[PDB]
Amino acid sequence: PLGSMPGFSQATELGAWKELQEHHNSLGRNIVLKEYFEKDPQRFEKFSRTFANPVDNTEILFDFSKNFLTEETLALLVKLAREAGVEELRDAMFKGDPINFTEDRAVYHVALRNVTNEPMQVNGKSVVEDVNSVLEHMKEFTEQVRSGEWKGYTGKKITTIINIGIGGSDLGPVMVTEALKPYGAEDMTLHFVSNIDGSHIAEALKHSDPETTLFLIASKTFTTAETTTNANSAKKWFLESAKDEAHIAKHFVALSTNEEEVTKFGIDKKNMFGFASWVGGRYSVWSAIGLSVALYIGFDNFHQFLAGAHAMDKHFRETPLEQNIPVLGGLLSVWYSDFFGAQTHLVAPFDQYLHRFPAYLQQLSMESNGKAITRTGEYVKYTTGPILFGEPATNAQHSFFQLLHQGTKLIPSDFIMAAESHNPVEGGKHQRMLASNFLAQSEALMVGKTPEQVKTEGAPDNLVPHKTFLGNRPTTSILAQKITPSTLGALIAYYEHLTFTEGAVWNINSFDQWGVELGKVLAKKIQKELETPGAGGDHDASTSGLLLAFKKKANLA
Amino acid sequence: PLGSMPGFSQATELGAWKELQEHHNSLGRNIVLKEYFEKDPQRFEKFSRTFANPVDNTEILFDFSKNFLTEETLALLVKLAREAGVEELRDAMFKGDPINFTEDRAVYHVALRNVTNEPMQVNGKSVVEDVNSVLEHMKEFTEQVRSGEWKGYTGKKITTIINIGIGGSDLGPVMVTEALKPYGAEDMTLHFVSNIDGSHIAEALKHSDPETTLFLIASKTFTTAETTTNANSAKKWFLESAKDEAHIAKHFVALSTNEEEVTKFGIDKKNMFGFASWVGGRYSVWSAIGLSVALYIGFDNFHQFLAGAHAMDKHFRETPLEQNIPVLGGLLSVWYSDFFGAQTHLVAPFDQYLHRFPAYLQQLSMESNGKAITRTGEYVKYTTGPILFGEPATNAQHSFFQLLHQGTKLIPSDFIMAAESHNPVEGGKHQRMLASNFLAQSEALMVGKTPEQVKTEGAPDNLVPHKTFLGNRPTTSILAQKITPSTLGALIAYYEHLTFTEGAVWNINSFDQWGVELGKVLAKKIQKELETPGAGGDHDASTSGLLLAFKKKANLA
Ligand SMILES: [Cl-]
Ligand SMILES: [Cl-]
Ligand SMILES: [Cl-]
Ligand SMILES: [Cl-]
Ligand code: NA
Ligand code: NA
Ligand code: NA
Ligand code: NA
Ligand code: NA
Ligand code: NA
Ligand code: NA
Ligand code: NA
Repeated sequence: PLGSMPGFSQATELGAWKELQEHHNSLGRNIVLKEYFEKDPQRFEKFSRTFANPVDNTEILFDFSKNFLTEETLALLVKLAREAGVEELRDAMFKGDPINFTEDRAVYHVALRNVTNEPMQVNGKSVVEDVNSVLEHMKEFTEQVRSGEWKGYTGKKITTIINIGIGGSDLGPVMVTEALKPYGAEDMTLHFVSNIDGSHIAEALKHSDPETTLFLIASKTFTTAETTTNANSAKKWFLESAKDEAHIAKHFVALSTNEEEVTKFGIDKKNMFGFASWVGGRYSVWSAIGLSVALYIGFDNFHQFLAGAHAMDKHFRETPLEQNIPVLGGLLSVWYSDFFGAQTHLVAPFDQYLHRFPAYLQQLSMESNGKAITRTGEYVKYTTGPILFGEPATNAQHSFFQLLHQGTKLIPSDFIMAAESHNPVEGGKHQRMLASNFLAQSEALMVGKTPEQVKTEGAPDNLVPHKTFLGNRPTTSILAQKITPSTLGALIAYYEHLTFTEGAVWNINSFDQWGVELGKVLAKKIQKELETPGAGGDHDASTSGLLLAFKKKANLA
Repeated sequence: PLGSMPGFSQATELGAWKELQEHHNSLGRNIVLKEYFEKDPQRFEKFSRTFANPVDNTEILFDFSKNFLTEETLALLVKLAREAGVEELRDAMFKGDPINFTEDRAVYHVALRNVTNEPMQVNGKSVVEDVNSVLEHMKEFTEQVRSGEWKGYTGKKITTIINIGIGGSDLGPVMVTEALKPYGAEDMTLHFVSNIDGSHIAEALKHSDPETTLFLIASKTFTTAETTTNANSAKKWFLESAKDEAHIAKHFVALSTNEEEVTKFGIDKKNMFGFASWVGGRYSVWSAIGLSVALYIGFDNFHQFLAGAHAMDKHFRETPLEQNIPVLGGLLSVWYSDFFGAQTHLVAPFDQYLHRFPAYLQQLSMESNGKAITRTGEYVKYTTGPILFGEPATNAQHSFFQLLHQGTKLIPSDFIMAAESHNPVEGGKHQRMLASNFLAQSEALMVGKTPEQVKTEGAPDNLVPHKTFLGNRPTTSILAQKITPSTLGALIAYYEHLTFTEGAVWNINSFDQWGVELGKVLAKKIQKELETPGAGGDHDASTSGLLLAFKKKANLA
């Protein structure tokens, strides 16, 4: 049950951290990328890494060489990882130890994709059979729905899937079905309802037929406020057509473990797909929460998605730190965040199907590492998780890359592309152009354009500063073969273990989220006040004034 | 033609800036919001502002009182605006002076929505008649398309609109049609194609019929690389069905002024909708670029959208700085950015239809103010535009508000809601819950939760730090009546003039974008290399290694 004291308290107390500060002061802050490339023709070989995807038998190239790194920098960052016990915490997580120390819970999303059925246990009880049982249930169900064997209450094939859930019950399913759309069933329409704002469920239902719509109600407790309200509104709409509550069981399933609330809702207990307490929402697309993915692309493709993550898990678990890809990604984030003062982290996929990949990573990263209390209960003496943001390129280029190239912020940036398109329009011309931007953007950010080059091209002398690009703006480039299910699984797992590495160095809990509870408590209180004539004055003057303005504009007593 | 020397060089040289630094050092950095509210029951009255929308006869409440502001702070920020000549530059912009000093161009998006036909001129020639001529053309065309008078080459009514364009030719149309969807034609499907990635045009065309699809090709020059390629791919698909190039003229129109390239493409010159050089892309949805909006919601609603922006223009132009709403928003951004070190700016609409509003603002803000050269040609001695980001709430709450509440960054935040929903599902329950989160999130971020409150609620003593909320996290709350076309127009114009105010104080050009050109030049070069056997070695070692890896994975010599 109880375990050891943490290995350290504050990251700033580790000797390697102090060495990194001295390294920054003397050298790191003076790194000029184009000078290092001029002087070291082997720089790309030194700081690139290749990951083999054994599922689709391809390779993903991770190029870190346009980052603020020397061989000495890398040595010190790996030293910091060792002093912070990154490998020990990682091994604890894979053993099923309760490394989520504020909730006394294991952290076992890695067990969800344990496709080789390696021994995995929590509390000295294997989890493998239970994980596999749910997956088999998911397989059977998706086969039934996709084949048309599962029929609506009037005997029709299901053609609309409507997922209802918040946060991690929504963002993964959205992003993965969008990313893997070429694998999706041609006759299937998916809606993802998540906001409590009634516009969301309304637009989803407006263009759906109760006779051919299947609802997935995603909530471990089946008492999540927003999801319960959306789920109830969906049921009301359904019954307005189906009338008999017995038909619910053909049109609603539950991604949940609260069998009492599920059956009370009207769902047959045989149609709950459970996921464990040690599955965090932002780490849950691999679990029953992925059922909408398996419905859309088929179970075999979902399993390949799992297996790609598993190949990345193996890389993370077995690779020495110097060559360990997610570990280097995490250490770079610490380096930029805590020694260069970068408050943000850009991720830009040169891939339109991945348009919701940055929003997914934003929850993974910021909800994990937006923390300030160490394992020892102290307030951190250094900044933790960045604001993670992005849009797909080339759209992002035409929106905000102006600031990336000529603004006054250091913005560590990850660019991601597949070498092959699922839609090679016009003899590959679109894809060659996409590729040219992927390659040129990192080049441009690194080399810039000197005032001398600018003037050489004929610029008015007094516009030269406006057209100068300082360069020396770092990037990481990730080149996959093709975005298949397994390659996507490996890419997500990269960012999961990057996020793990950050939190291990910072000595924070990447796996709780106590920071969401105050808003929920205060919202429920205010909701009762909105429902209560004359109430709403027990707040600060701003909240009271807004609440009153709202009551007046919305016609509430 | 030529005008005066700028009023100042570096913002840091203004006396009011120095006073703000002294104010920060002595007082501003010690502001604790909950203490100021405890001591000043009139704080909400002092620092809130009300904007009347005369188009839909409603009021929008702007509450700035949960910001790091005292009466003295406000006095000094307004003083800084006066020393930086914010009103003078604003008046110059409305006069049509060439305030875009690096391109010698006026900045006249305000003329696009000059619905009262006030006198407006550039270079001593009125622009009003030309603006109105295009709008009348837009009106006629949209009436023809929506009524079915405009028919495809087989005589069918147009049911699919496909907009093709990049950056400002895409983001506004997307965000506005999404935001105003309740006003959209029930039988109309819109696709917005922007990425050069062929997946974008492919998915749009997959589910479209050439006989009922109308293309809007949005590009001033009609030689924009990405847009031209997408437009050509669209035409190829069209002709594969229509065969006769003469049918192009019934299915392609141009938002452009290059009549030679447009007709060469096959578009009838009578179907170009022009917009002026003094319309910036990120300020262009008000122009011909808004044609997809007018098609979807009708011209009268588009004109109301214009008129709401016009009401905000009037407020910006006529209101003394102390009560001027966009000016206060801009000054707060400078205050947080340059004196508190905040690198980011969150905008979270509590409104799912506005889900693409943050991405629109991200271009408006970052492409405008991601700049480092003053009007006098010097490199700024202070940070300029933030990274602007966000997602709609409540989704955002479940994604990254953990970091907002308990992370280690100062994140100035704007929350936006309408008091009324277009979709008041379940007797307003969804909307009362949405409202409760809008109100509670700003409350929670301000008041936090002390260790004493935490322990009072029964938390384990050694979890108290993990469940503590420090509070004192500032927000701005914007409460509209309902998101109508005019209210949305006023909200965008708020952010346009906020962005104006920032750049005026920083002494940068909010209206150029020289920072996009290096990526374009280097991409075209690399594109030729990809098309050339044996070429691609003339780069730094990283770009060369990536280019080679790409050629190998993509089967290029
Ligand atoms: Cl080196
Ligand atoms: Cl800190
Ligand atoms: Cl005050
Ligand atoms: Cl700077
Ligand atoms: Na900037
Ligand atoms: Na650059
Ligand atoms: Na010139
Ligand atoms: Na695969
Ligand atoms: Na943080
Ligand atoms: Na808080
Ligand atoms: Na306990
Ligand atoms: Na209106």
